[PDB]
Amino acid sequence: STGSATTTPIDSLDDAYITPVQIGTPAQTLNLDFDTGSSDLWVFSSETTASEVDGQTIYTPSKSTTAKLLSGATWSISYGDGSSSSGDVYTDTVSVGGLTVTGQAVESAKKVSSSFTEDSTIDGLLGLAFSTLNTVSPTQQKTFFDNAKASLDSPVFTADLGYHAPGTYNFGFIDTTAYTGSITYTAVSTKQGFWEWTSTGYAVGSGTFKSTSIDGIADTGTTLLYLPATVVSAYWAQVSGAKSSSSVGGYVFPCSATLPSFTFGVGSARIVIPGDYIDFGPISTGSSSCFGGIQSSAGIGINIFGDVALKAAFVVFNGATTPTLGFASK
Repeated sequence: STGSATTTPIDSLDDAYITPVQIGTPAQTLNLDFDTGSSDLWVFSSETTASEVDGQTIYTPSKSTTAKLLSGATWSISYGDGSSSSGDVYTDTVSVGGLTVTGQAVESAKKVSSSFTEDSTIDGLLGLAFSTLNTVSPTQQKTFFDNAKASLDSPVFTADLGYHAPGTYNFGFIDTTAYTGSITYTAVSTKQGFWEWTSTGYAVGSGTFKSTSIDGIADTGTTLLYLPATVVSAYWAQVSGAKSSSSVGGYVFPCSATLPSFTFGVGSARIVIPGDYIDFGPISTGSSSCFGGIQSSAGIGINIFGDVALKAAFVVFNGATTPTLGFASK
């Protein structure tokens, strides 16, 4: 089997991407944030505290002939941006782009933090990290990908995120028309539950490539690219007027500045992030000061190849017995 679904930016900055997911019988379509940095599929629902629901589409398990309550099960998650959600657990039929999993754990939110409430466009998350990070208790549940794996033509999914445009999540096959050149594959560590890998270095604009190991995770659920402070300083030093602002919370630059590209290494291959991708617009409405798309990971505890990086590539998440990541230009 395979599946193919279009993923769409939630706003003009590519702050996140949403993908329609069919849940239950008859289908209830919710727009979920596919997150390769977490492992819970959770949704706004008929059970979510009413005051915490503001425009999202909710899952109503009582209207689904295939929903089943997982007795006694609870879940609770906290994300790196400090947002959180929690509730109880159903299993139901879940389809993504034509690919159907029966008995998928669908985590129903009883509570969500304000950032979720305030974001009307995201109806929940669908985690695609390794199932070891799933927060369901007393018994951890498997991700959509993990449940689908054995059925897939090939045990893979691919992320083809768009720059200010829609893109594609495919399951079970590699679309050889979706990228230029070849895919370079690189080893993954699952020790922390993430798609963790080691980049082979970076370049700033037309500068020479610096060979250096950068451990990090491929995370579709993070907006920006977070790298060591040394690397990030090297980049912004090449932008006239750029500075790190503690009040704003990161590197900012004159909106009229021309940004250099940023290259990261995948083995002996190179992915180039165009300068434009690194502009996340005014720090506040009407400002001539803009927020940078490359920021320091210092304080996060991990480097994160988020959407700014991933959208410059066609990315293969290879869930074979020994997992790997593949990157191609496109």
